[PDB]
Amino acid sequence: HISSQQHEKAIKSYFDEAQTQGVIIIKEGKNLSTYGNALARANKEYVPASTFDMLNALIGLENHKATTNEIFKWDGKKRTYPMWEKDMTLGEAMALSAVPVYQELARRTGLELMQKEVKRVNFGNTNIGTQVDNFWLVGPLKITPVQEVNFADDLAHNRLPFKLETQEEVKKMLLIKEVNGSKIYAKSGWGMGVTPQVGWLTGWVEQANGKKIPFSLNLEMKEGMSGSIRNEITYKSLENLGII
Ligand SMILES: *C(=O)[C@H]([C@@H](C)O)[C@H]1C[C@@H](SCC/N=C/N)C(C(=O)O)=N1
Repeated sequence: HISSQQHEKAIKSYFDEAQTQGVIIIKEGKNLSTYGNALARANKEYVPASTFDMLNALIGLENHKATTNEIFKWDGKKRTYPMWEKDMTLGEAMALSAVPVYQELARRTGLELMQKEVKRVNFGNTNIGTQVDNFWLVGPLKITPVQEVNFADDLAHNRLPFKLETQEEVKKMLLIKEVNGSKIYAKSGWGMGVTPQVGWLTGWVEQANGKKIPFSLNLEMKEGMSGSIRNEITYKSLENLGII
């Protein structure tokens, strides 16, 4: 039916219409596909921002710094967003992208064990510097869209070097949507303290029949852009390609 020239044009147009520059990478089996209106972003490094929450949670659970039902208490200080002003589990923090919880979890892990775990997993440029609580927000940790989709593919298939149960626990935190028998698992990201600002949505689709299709959207966020544009472009793309 639909030519690949048309698929490429439809998906480029989604990014064009949002007046941003971005790419979305799809992986089917071993094969990577790059779509969007800025294909060269695919092998450029950007801060992972909140997408790091996935690995942060993996490391924390594996090293017994937390459990999946522990409540991280709000310390009562004003937060950037009122939705963060409450007690929550890692899983709720994952859905709300509650940075203060992931910061508390990074601190419990500590710089030393974090650096080793990040090197061990080979995540991005694997460099976390000297500040345990912000390396994924302002650098020096960086990662490419290709690396992110490969990380997602790894997690989707339990290939990261953590126990199966750790991986399963983190994955259950990432379920964001069901669409005609397809389950979408994803982590969003928005690096507000870098110039320019980077937007992420990294995840996979689990189809009815069990096949898992990893994706990673990467784009430039601009002042007065809605966060849900990351989702809308992703769903439109995955739908255009008949993945969902
Ligand atoms: C991670 O990338 C972010 C951190 C650097 O600030 C958080 C902040 C949110 S913005 C709106 C929050 N609403 C969530 N339900 C965000 C994001 O949308 O990814 N990531």
